[PDB]
Amino acid sequence: QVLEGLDAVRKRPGMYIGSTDGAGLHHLVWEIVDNAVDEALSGFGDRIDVTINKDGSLTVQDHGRGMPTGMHAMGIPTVEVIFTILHVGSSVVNALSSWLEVEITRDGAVYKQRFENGGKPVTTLKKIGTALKSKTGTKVTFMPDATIFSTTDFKYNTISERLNESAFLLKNVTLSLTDKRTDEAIEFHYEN
Ligand SMILES: Cc1cc(-c2cc(NC(=O)c3ccc(C(=O)O)cc3C)[nH]n2)cc(C(F)(F)F)c1
Repeated sequence: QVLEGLDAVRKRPGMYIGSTDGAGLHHLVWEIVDNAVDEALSGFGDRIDVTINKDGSLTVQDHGRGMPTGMHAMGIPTVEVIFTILHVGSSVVNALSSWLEVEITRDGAVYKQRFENGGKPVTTLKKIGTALKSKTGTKVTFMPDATIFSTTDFKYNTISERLNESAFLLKNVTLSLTDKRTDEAIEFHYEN
């Protein structure tokens, strides 16, 4: 199992997301969302909010345990290792983004790390605020790299159908989609 840097993704994006068109662009969304969905499936968090921001970036927020805020080796945060070393989905999104921010809430603290220009960290994982102890979760916002994708326009209907399906499969978890470009919004939630 050979590890690689993010440059490897940027030179062969098709090998990781299939293509650099609309399909590839939306694969980025699926990778980020599936991380939140996997957490909910494990029983952590009961809503997942997706937002297409007006500047074209996309946000996904869950309310699960929150990614580990501890240190890996050499003072490098565990979360930074996940976002910068290719083994998988998260580092691929980071590599193919002109910028990305991850915000973790847990243990009464809020932490943030920002990456730019293909996943280069411009900050470390720093505490930016506090919260109630009961508050937990992970939020990731990324801007897809326009120098790589032939289109960086997220399609509301495409994402809506995917989130609907993920909601039907998950059960008892609310998934929302909000389009700040057009004010459109919808929510999905299935019982059992
Ligand atoms: C939207 C989003 C959510 C998440 C994420 C990850 C978590 N949780 C874990 O990574 C997790 C939490 C706790 C424990 C533990 O053993 O206590 C383990 C893991 C893997 N929740 N949400 C991760 C990402 C990711 F992968 F960074 F892109 C994106």
